[PDB]
Amino acid sequence: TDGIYAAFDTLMSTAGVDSQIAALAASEADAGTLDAALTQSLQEAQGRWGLGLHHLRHEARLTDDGDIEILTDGRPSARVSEGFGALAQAYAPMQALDERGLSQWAALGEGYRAPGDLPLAQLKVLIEHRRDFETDWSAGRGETFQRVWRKGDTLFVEVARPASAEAALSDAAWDVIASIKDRAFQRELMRRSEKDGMLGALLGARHAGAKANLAQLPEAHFTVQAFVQTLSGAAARNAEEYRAALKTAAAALEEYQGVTTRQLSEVLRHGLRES
Amino acid sequence: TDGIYAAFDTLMSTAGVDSQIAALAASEADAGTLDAALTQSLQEAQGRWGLGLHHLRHEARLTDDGDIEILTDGRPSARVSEGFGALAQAYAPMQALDERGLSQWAALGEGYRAPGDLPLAQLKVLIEHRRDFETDWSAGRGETFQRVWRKGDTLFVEVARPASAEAALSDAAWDVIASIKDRAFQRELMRRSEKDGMLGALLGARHAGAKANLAQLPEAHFTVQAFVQTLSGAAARNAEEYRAALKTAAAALEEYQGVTTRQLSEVLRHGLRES
Repeated sequence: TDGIYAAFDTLMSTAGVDSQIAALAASEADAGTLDAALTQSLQEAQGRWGLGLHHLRHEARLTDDGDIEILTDGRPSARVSEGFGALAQAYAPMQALDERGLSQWAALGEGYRAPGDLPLAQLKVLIEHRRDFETDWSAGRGETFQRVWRKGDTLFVEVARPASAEAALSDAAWDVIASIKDRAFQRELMRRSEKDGMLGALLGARHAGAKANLAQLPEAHFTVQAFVQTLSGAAARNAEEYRAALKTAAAALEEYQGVTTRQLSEVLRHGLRES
Repeated sequence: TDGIYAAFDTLMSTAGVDSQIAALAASEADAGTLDAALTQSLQEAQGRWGLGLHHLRHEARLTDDGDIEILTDGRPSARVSEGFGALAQAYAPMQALDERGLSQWAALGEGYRAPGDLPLAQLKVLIEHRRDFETDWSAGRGETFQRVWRKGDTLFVEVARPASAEAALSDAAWDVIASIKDRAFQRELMRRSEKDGMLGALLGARHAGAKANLAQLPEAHFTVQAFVQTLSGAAARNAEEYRAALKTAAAALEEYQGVTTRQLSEVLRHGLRES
């Protein structure tokens, strides 16, 4: 229960979010301020994780016993103390991914959902008109996927590059593995993988070296998959602003997948005896 | 029971003995020729494997049934078709290795044998005049050890740096695994290692892209631990030559460790795809 703010910060980090809940709390921020930050973080994380739940309202808040409560549409879904896997299980029945790992739910709920591979001439007509609208997924520049919707005064541009948690973890672990120099430690990891796989060898070495059960990785369940760029006012009705926003969104995505993966690699060294 | 020749040659490989027990029967030389070539190669390998059995006659000869027999001092030891491992199990009881992995057998035995800290001046006396002599091990540059003995018209200089075969396999396996950039292949190896371990996953993606194999890695049992340099005739009574033989030995230990580790590494990338 003393790890709950830090566990949360750490869950937000998998999405490139710097929530700073443990810090906020230790500075004696009031509860309203902590709850507003829990919620803004969770919402930002939801735009990156690619679970496909733009149609739900996401909230989080402190409880008296020191826990953090995660809500969807004002209903409790999980508490941070139940663990990161549990939070993933609570979201799973709300999700509907296709085989590309893209959410099949709409973002709007009420409105028109256009084909994602429309002519720009036609998408321009949708963007310049007042009504809310929404576009379905399609491929996009740089081996991405993209869609867009508008809710009132804001245009939401989503770019995704799906990846499973497990695959993104394997990559960070590989990078750690590939850089070990101590020959004795190398030989230890070879043996361990006999029974445990390469992952598993690395994870067992962190626990053994730290002489404790280290905090489970929220990266086993969550990872950066997408970025949502936002536009407002006149710009949210301008087709060239939209096109510029797609490149922005794609560039930010690449950046988040880059540092979050490097940050997982550095955390994975925690506890390693190396030498 | 056919290609027992290819194994031998492959086994000689691990000691950088580039025998040709395949191309010598390909050109159809006689039972005596081959035997000469078989036993020569074996002796040469014993120079480098570092099993510390200088005090035995080592021999290999064709058997009636088209096999290859390894004998030690007249008593058969094992047969090639019986497999790399079984050779090492036969040598095991013949050995006696100290706390550093240096042999505890004298090379001559019935030759008094001088301390490894002999002053050169004194060693020089032994060399130039007169008879058989042996030195116990003593440290040398580069974490090596060294000793020297003469028997009859031939003087032997051994530079040795012990290391487990399995240690040297691990080391080479690691360098390969650390050289892989492809993420798909990396995720492949990881997943593959969940049942098969890091070795195996590597070997396994080898029967895939190599179609076949490189014989139960003889490197799994034998590696370069040493190099013997030899002098004969006048030079074997010259101290200035001895000194140069020591340097040669020392440099060759390095050279043969490199040319064999490369090989093992290329074997280890024998069936994988980096493209």
